[PDB]
Amino acid sequence: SKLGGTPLDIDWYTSWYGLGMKPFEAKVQKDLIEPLDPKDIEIKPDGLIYLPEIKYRRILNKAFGAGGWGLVPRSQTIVTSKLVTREYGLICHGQLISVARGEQDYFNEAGIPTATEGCKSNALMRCCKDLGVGSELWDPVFIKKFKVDHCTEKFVEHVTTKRKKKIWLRKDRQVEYPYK
Amino acid sequence: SKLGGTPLDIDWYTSWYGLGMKPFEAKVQKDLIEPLDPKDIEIKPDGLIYLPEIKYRRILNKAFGAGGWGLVPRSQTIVTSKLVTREYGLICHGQLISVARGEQDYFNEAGIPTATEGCKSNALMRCCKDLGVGSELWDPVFIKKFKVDHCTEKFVEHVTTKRKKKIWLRKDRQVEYPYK
Amino acid sequence: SKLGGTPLDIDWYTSWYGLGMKPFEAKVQKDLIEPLDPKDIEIKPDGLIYLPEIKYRRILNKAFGAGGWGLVPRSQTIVTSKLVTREYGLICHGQLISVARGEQDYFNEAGIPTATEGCKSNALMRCCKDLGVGSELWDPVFIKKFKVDHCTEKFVEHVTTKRKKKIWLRKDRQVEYPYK
Amino acid sequence: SKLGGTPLDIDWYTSWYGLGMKPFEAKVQKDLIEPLDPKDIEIKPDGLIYLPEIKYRRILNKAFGAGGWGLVPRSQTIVTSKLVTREYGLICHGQLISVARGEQDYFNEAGIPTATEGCKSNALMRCCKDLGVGSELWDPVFIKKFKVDHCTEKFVEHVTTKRKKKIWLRKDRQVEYPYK
Amino acid sequence: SKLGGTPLDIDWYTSWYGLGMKPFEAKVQKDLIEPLDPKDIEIKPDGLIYLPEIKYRRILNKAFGAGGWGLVPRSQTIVTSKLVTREYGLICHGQLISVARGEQDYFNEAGIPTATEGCKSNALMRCCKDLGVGSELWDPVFIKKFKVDHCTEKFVEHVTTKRKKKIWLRKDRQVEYPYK
Amino acid sequence: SKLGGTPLDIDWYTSWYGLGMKPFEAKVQKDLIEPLDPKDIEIKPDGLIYLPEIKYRRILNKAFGAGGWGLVPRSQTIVTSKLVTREYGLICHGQLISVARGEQDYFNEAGIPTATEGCKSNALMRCCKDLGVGSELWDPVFIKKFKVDHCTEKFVEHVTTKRKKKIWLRKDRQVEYPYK
Repeated sequence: SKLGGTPLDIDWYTSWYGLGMKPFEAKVQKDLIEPLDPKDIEIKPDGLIYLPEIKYRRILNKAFGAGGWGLVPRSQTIVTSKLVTREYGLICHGQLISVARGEQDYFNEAGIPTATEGCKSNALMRCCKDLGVGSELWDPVFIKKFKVDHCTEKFVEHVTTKRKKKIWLRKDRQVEYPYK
Repeated sequence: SKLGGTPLDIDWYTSWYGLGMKPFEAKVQKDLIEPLDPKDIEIKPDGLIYLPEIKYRRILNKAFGAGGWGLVPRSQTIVTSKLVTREYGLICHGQLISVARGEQDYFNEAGIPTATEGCKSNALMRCCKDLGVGSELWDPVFIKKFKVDHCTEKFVEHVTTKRKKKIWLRKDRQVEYPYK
Repeated sequence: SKLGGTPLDIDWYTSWYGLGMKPFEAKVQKDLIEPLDPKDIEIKPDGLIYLPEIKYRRILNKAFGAGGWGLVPRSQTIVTSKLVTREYGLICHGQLISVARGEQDYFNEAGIPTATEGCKSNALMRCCKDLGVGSELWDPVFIKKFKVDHCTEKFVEHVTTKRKKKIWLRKDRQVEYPYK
Repeated sequence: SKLGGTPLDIDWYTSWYGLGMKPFEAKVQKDLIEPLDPKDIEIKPDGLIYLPEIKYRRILNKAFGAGGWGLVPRSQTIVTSKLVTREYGLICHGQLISVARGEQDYFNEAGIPTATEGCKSNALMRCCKDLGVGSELWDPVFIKKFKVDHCTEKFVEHVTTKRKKKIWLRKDRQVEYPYK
Repeated sequence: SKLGGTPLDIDWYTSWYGLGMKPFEAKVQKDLIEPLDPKDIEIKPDGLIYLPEIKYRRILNKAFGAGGWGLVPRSQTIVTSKLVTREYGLICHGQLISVARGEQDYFNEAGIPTATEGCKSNALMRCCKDLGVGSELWDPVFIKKFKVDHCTEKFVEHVTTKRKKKIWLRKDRQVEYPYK
Repeated sequence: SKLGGTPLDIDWYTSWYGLGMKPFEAKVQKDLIEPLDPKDIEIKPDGLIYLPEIKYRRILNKAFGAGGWGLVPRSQTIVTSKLVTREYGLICHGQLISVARGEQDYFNEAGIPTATEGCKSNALMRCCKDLGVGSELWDPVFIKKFKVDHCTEKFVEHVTTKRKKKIWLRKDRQVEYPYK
């Protein structure tokens, strides 16, 4: 309520069926913890590394198969004055695993329809933490090593205010526009 | 009520099924008490050692398997003026184990959506105390020995107020920014 | 009501099932009364010896196994102006044993979320009295002997008021900060 | 009501099941009346001998086994302006034996949470009278003989008022602080 | 109502089951009427002989066994301005025998919690009259003979008013304090 | 109502089951009419002979056995300004026999709790009249003969008013205090 925002077989909207009920079979366990490739790990200019969410979708499709998993809304979409959030639960093999809250930033009104799906992706990115997918992105050892061998730190001219900000970028990518 | 905050098969939201019902089988007991490696134990600058929560998730996945455990909300998310908390219960093998209260600190409004998941991690970190995972982090002998052989104590320039604060840091990591 | 505070299969919240129903099997009786090691018994600076609660959790895990026991809330969390308390019951092998009241001290508002779990630990520490775990900590003979052979009494400079207070400390530990 | 205080399978809170129903088997009768050792009987400075309640718990665990007995609340906790009391019933082998009223003294508000468990111990100490445990503590012959051969009577400087009070103490223990 | 006081399987609180239903077996009859030893019969300074209630508990445990008997409340505890009383019924072998009213004297408010159990003992002392336990204490022949061969009559200095009162005391005990 | 007082399987409080239903077996008839010994018959100073009620309890225990009989309340305890009375029924072998009204004299308020049991004894003394126990105490021939051969008549100094009253006393007992 304190948030400055307003709402916009198995009843998966409210059911808790299968939560931590039985583990999955072997090869699902093997390919859910497959080590992440270094080349497809990106990083914000502010210095935070991440993995594209399409790669999470690809990993989930490889582990469970198409149609073997899905995302279900768990609460009404709450739109704050500067961001949009929603609760999403991850279902795999007819079995609930986790529920997370996804967020997305919008800067104009015409942008809420586009943003309200991005937060969904965010929620999935969060729910996969339960599955162990992309664990190395949250390991400080991996973050430090990756930032010291596969990323560089360069000044850039932030175009909106004509400032010089020291940003992080991969050694093969180029600068993109919130900056230069 | 005194807190300066406001709310934001088996009905796991309120059910107490399986609480302390039967113990788990042998190898779960063995790998739940696997001694923690010294290199992946971090420490605040204020002098409190801890383990990253992703390592708790990894240990839980190794012991129970993916999909064999989960976290369930137990109460409405109570957001105080300077922090966000929520009650979370840990379910493993279709059997409730413990319920804890997780907390997270936020400094801006746009930060409640991000913080409300961090406290979840905190809750898991707390619930694992029942399983015996990471017991050595709460043993004063281990804390003292680890701080005297695998951590050093150095002055740092706290950038916000240009002060010199004596902080704790590991012997291989570098200083990160709430400070220098 | 006189307390200056406000509230914040088997329904274990109110059920009394199994209370003193049948005793446990032999090796549980043997390892529940295993003599406590002298080296891991700590003591306040004020002169009261105790055992870390993580060691109680370890003993309970050794006796009953992971998932074989748990703590259940028994009443609403009552937060007094300077402390937080709650009633907790101990369940082992699907059988209630005892219910105790745990307390914890907090000095700031942001500290109630952290304190409300500590009291839980306290409650467990109390409930284990029924199991006979850590009996020697309440034996005056053991207290006196331990304080005369494994603890020393030294002046310390209490930093807040620059006073000299005679405090108790183990013969190998060092002084920690509420004092020097 | 005249007390200057305020409230703070089988429904054991109100049930009377098993009260005086059948006696226990032989070795329970033997070890419930095991003569108490003289060395572990303490005495107040005012001249009243007693046994530590942890020894009552140890005797109950030896006679019935861990989990074979318990204490159940029988009434709401009534807190008087200078003390806290509650009714507690003792259950052994799924069979009610007795109900007593336990009391505890508190001198500050922050002390009710700590005191409300001590009275519980008191209640147990009282309920064991039905089992015959510690009968010699209520035998005037035993009290007189123990006070004339295993206790001495010495002046002590009561620190609060700098008075000299003649107190009772065992021949091997030392003076503790409500006094010197 | 005229009393200057206020209230503070089988429903034994109100049931009359087994009252005078069948007699007990032989050895119970033998050991319930076992002649009382002369040495453990005490006497008030005012000249009234009695037996300690712990000896009644011991006799009941010897006759019926631990857990074979109990005391049940029969009415609300009525506290008069200078005393506390309550009705208690004695149950043995799942069979009600008698109900009596026990009384206890208190001189301060903090003393009602302690006194409300003493009256219970009194009630038991009274109920045993039905069983024939301690009959000789109510035989004027036994009282007279015991007072003329095993008790003496001596002046004592009653300390509160510095008076000389002629009191009764056993030939081996010493004077206790309501007096000297 | 005219009395200047106020109230203070088989529902034996109101049931009339077994009243005069079948007689008892032979040896009960023999030992219920066993002639009373002359030495244990006492007498008031006013000239009325009686038998101690403990002897009635002993006779009832000898005839029916412990647990084979009991006393049940039949009405609320009516306390008059100078005495206390209550109705009591006698049950033997699960069979009601008679209901009588017992009385007791009290001289102070603190004495109602003690007196309210004495009247019970009185009631039993009365109910035994139905069984024929102590018939000779109500035979004028026995009273006259006993008073002329086993009792004497002597002046005594009644201490309260320093009067000389001619009282009855046995030939071996001594004077007791309502008098000298």
